[PDB]
Amino acid sequence: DYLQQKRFLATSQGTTYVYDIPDMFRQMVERRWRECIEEGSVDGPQPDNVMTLVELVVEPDGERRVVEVTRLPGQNNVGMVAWRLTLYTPECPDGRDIVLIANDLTYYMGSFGPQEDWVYFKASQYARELKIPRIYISVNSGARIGVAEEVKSDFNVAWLDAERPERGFKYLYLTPEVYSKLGALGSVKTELIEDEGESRYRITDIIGKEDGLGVECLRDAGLIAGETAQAYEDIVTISIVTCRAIGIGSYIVRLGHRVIQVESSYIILTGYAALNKVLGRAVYASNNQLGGVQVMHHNGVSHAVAPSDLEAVRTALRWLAFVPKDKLSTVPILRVSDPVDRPVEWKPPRAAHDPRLMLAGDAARAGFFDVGSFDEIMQPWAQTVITGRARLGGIPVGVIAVETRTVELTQPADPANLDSEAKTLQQAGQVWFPDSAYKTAQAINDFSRENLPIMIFANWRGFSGGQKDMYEQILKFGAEIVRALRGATAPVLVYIPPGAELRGGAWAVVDPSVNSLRMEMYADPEARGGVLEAEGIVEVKFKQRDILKTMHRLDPELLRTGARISELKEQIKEISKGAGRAAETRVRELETELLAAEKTAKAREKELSPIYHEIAVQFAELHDTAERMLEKGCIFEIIPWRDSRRLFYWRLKRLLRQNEQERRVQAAVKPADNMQQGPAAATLRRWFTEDRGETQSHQWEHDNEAVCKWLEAQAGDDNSVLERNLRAIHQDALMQAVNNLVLELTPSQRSEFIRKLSAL
Amino acid sequence: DYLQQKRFLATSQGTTYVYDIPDMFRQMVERRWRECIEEGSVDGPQPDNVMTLVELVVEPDGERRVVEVTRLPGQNNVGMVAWRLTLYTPECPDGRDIVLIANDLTYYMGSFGPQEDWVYFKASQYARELKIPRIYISVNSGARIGVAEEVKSDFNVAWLDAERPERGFKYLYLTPEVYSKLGALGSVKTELIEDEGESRYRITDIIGKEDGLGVECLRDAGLIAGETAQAYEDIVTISIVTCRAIGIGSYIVRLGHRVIQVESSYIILTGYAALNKVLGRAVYASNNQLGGVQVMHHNGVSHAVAPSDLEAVRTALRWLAFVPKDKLSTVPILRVSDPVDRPVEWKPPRAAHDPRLMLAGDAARAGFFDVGSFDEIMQPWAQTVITGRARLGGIPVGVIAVETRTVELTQPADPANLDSEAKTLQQAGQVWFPDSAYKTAQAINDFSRENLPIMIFANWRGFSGGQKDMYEQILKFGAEIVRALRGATAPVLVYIPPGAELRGGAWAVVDPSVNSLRMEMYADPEARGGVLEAEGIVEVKFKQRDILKTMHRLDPELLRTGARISELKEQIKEISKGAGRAAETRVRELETELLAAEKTAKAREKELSPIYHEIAVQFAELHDTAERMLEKGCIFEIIPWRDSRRLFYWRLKRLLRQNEQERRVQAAVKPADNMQQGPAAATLRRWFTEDRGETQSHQWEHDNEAVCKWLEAQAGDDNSVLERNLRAIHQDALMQAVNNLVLELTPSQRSEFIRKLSAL
Repeated sequence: DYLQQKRFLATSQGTTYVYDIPDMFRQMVERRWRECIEEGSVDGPQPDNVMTLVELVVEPDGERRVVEVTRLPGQNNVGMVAWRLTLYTPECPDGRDIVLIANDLTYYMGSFGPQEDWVYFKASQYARELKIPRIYISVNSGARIGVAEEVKSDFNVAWLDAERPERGFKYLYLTPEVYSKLGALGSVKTELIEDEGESRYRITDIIGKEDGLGVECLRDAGLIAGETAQAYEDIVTISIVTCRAIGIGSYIVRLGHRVIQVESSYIILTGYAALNKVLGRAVYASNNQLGGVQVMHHNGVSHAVAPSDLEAVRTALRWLAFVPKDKLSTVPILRVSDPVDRPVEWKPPRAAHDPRLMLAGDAARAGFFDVGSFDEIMQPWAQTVITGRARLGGIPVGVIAVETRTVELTQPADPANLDSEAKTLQQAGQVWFPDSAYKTAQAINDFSRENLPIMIFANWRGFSGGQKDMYEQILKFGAEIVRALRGATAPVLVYIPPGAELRGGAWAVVDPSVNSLRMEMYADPEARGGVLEAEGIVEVKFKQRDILKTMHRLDPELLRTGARISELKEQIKEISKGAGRAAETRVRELETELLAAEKTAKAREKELSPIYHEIAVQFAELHDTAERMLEKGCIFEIIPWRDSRRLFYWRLKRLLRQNEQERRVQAAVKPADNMQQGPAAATLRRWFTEDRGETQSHQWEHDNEAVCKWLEAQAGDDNSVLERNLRAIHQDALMQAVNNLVLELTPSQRSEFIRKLSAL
Repeated sequence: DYLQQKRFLATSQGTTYVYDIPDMFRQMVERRWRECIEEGSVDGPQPDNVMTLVELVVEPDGERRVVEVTRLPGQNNVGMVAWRLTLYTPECPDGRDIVLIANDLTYYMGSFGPQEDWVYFKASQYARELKIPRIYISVNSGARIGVAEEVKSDFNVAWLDAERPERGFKYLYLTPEVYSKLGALGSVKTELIEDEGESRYRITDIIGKEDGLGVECLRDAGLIAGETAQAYEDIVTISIVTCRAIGIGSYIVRLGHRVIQVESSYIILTGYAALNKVLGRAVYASNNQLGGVQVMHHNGVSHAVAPSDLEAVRTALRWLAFVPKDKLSTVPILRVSDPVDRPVEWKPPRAAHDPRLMLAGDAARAGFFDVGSFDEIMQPWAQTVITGRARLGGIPVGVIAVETRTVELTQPADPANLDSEAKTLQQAGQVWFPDSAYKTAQAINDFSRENLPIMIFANWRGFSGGQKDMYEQILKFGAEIVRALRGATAPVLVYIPPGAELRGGAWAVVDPSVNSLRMEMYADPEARGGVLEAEGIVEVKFKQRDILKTMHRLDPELLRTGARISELKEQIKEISKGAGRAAETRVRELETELLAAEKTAKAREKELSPIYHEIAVQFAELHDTAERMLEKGCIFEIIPWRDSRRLFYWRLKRLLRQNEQERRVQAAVKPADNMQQGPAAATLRRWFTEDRGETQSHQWEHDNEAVCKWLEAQAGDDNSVLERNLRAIHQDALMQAVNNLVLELTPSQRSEFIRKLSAL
């Protein structure tokens, strides 16, 4: 046979056979080596063996423990196969372990039954307790459906009239000789009824000697769902869909939250035939309408799409290259193929542009990140926000940016409703919508679970606040970004690019004060920020009376006319009296000339309105500049666009090394005190001032290169200041802990403790 | 004055003045006493003082610490007032503390300036560090906007031509004598430019000597947002909106997650005039269209709506009556007014009905919960799922139920788009939709933060799987119920009512195996559950061949006709040969009568098709019953509907006592070992078997009443088994901890420890 029929069935339905899955990983690892050899991320020759596989088999009955074996392919007795893989990758050359779980389409169409479910449970438990990432490939038909067959070949029917069966039947019963066979196995729950002239066993309930018929599959489905949620919280989970995912398997896919879909796949819950039976007419013609690429890639369930299974393996290893090898380690930092001292020569223009060109480049005018390092995940969903992963100097970075072009969104028709039609929606550039805000929160959550540093490029003028968007819950998804930023496990760096604006509640969302431990903000010299735009501040705070006062203060003709009116009023006050009323007549003339004075001082106040309106707008715009943001303390430092790469590289590297040593200091003090981040940073600063001196102690804040090189120097040596002081601090913490717990003891136990431990 | 003008301004705009806010709580507490005296939940007379208020004032400059004072009303220098209130409620008669935060409309329209932000920050920190609930009242105009006024008074312009100002201006500048006055205060960043014949100071930037003008309010707004998110995770937060909530305040409202809205309120992000200025025409005529009750109560941001501020205070204290007084205490259990031994006489019918009637009653045929205890929160949003709070025997319970009637949903028109029209959508009864699933997840989260027991009434046939609901992210909101059930902090009891079905992936969502520590499942005798409905299992697993085999096995005419065809086949086999071919003539007649035999055995197989289809449907329906679910282990016990109240009361009380004593056992061991729930329950069972006996040890599982009375008996006495063994295990844990932390020490340090203890 040599596994030919299983391969034929899997290839005919469109799936790589399960025991041919690991070798694909091997090939892609080899390809990465060759590409890195062309780029210079690694320089060594490719190793002879790049993958070592050990198969995990669960014990059947004792305690269902996981036993690692090496055996020939094709010997499975259940519907999933799991391996542990050691991969010798360019980013991790010594070794790196993952756990791979895959279904079997040759075994009952990949259905979910209990013995299949315990394999997933124990493999995900193994991946969680070893803290290594998990990759699941889904080829499934859903939960297992079954009908008991020993009763099916033996049940009898109680008729109203035996001559005419078409009228109806009363109950389903078993004869006594059938019950003599089936009574021991516990397949039926029955009642002894003497109807007509014979003893009959009326079937009340049907049970099976076999398992997997009914709700016992759905009991372990919730076990998989809870374990997949727990694995999402505790490790990095990647899911691949190749042919189909029906029902509960789809939920496991969404409980992975990182989904790669082949172009011929579908992720559905209810099949199209059942929906046409419910709706009564042939509404749907395929399951690709319900759950294909054009639905799941455009709503955000499927992150990336791949043409084949091998390309999906390549995308999975690309995503795995960014994350650390386990939860106790630092992110994989490659070598510097692209110089960090190079200029960033693609400047973001004021007009509408493509933000991916400022991150990658346009075959000249090189951009921010490394050449070719950029990978974006949810492209056709919520295209206002661009979310992806890249590398800066070899350091993995999560990237969020804002498209400044209008987005046309086509909402397709619903074929269940005849009146429904497709619609075109125009979405503005720099505005969070419900989908864009939910995308941003999802991206921050997914980068926070993998401990990836996030750099956000901030260009927002606010939220959407129209009636349709207020009905579509903009407040909820706006709050989810605040919660996601609050649950950050990595440094977050917000940077305002040239020509970008950060206004309104968007500043309140992305401010460093949401999570002060993990967030910083920087701005370009040509960056604007404020509560409102300039026209709104002119409407609310610099109104018509101020404009007219400005005209009477700075216009020469209005000054001279006002002086004329004042002298006329003095001429009124001096000439109070006036034969009788002889001096009256000139007063009348003066009144007309005073009407020539107040008028034509109104013609100047209407001719000069737009120019002092532009003075108002300029005066409002001078409050929005970067130097006021630096002086008020809202931003940390002003970084130019041309020198952004080097400075952010050294700052990110300094924060990574500093956070690692702060975790070591908090680990050392654990018996005595629960130490926060600030005392740990102060302790490292005190060791820095002890090692260097009081003259060079300012460089802890200013120089981000000297601190990082100092940390990498002091971490290696065991005669260093840092390691010796960590050992001394740990011993003092042990002393304080033992002192407290011996003061908490009783006088009776204390004497036993002293005499037994002084007896030695 | 006696605060008359401030009350006039607040009452004219429609808001209760801030120093009249506490007294309302007083009145409502008094009302509750009278109502409870009529019901019998309390018996004692009403206390003389039911509320004690102490005002919290932040220090201005030293460390911004909270100082508690008692002073005359009307002396605020900031726009927020905060108090700590001791309330002597019927559920908590001894005392109960909350923290109340309220804005001031009389102080700059309730705007958010930095000092107000620090009052909110420090008051919420006080509420979190005392672990007591927080109530906030939102009367706000948003973030504070400002313009520097000295530069506004004294700026000058540089003209292209001074004779004609209308052509344009070059820059905004200051004269030297103005710069001599304003140089020391740091209001301008300028450059010395000699243009024309005079020295000029070209204003590059404008800064203010005052604060609150710009982005610093947006900086402290993120501080409020992060603290409000943290307070949502750590304590219970309730928010009330009375006149308006604009901008960041709205987000704080959503970060409370429990919202009471007055009928004249609005919760908006952008005003109507700004949206009409963007859209260019008069689209909106009010802010009630963007943020009123008809939007927020129908999308789910506003939980409850109240006609006035007094009724909102009543609703807030109603919600506060369910939750415990602090995070270290057990839920308030009132006295038994309605007897727990009464029958539940409103049976849920098979037809479409109102699920509120089985929970409350219909002025006869009393329902499940207490009479009048039911309070539902989100009524007009996602009306498939009914979510609320009630009381069982005095115990607070969170309630989730399923409406079995078709819901008409009216989607209103969008005034921005001219082609938009209103739509009517029909939603089925027993199906999770995106809004219904998101409502269920929100309800489980809000009940889990308050440590309230949840009882779920499970009647679902699955999820919605059409193309429109797949595009509207059904999987995303279906996974959130699994995550919310996984993050449960309280006992969860799922019960299938009579006449209810739990089918498909809904069972996988609400199974006990998602969170086995906190979830249980029970079912009525007349309850159905399965993977699919019976017709689908007939399509998949009882097809045409099995039906025809059943006809040939159980129908008499087919049995006789098959025997006839068999005998004619034997007559074919015997007559092989056949003057020549003399016996061939009977073979033709046999062929005709064999064709007459095979036909009319096909007429019987088409006449009998519907009746054996009903036999197939009945045989499939017999697998879905309750006793199969009990025998397979999926449900815990079968509980009838008439006796559900007593049994669920005693089980819930047993779990509530047992979890508290398990937490005491895990607290006792904590120096030595981190103990899970299972060893704690086993330890309590071993103490139970030690006290009672080896014979009466089954009652730990069967009799909940005996376990309740045993735990409540030995919680009080200090000579009991439980208290003595807790002290013994704590002392042994201390001894083991000291032994281990001495064995981790160095030899030189150990000798100093020995001599310092032996010196005593």
